Amino acid sequence: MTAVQLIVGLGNPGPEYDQTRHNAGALFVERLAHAQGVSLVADRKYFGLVGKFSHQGKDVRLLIPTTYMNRSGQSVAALAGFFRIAPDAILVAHDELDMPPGVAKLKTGGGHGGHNGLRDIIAQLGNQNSFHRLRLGIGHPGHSSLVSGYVLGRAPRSEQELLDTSIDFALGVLPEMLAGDWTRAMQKLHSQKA
Repeated sequence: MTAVQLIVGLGNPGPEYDQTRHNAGALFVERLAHAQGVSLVADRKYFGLVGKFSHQGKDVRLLIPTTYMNRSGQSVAALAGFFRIAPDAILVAHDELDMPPGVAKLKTGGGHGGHNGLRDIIAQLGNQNSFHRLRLGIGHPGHSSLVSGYVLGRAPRSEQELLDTSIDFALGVLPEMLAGDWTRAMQKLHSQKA
């Protein structure tokens, strides 16, 4: 129905945060960009790294905000606003605590589930939570108090490997995601085991 025009990968900028769990979405987009031979240009006008490629007569943009996670909306709103991109033409890839490593799922609208990145985006878009999300599982520490230190940590090798597998499964369903066919995108994706 509605073709995706923007794909966002969430994460924190800087060496200190590079390769940490909270940067899954960014990793996804980065892998996507490479696979597509798309260059990510540093553009201060959108507060992040921007990329573009064509698909079916339309321009699809890739974005990795270089703001901190809790101010990512500024980045998204900035680009979506400049190109008049509707919230439902937007896919945001992010880390998901509620699913274990190696699992990736799609979802349309809903809560931010406590993810400060998502929360800012909903807010900045004028309380639009209409957009779709690619949820890349990273696991849960076990307790609410440990969550903050857990997402800013680098996962052991076994876990990073499962995440790598899930991102690969996700790229596998790109055709369907780019087209906006979420029902087929979900069926092919959601029946994949790590």
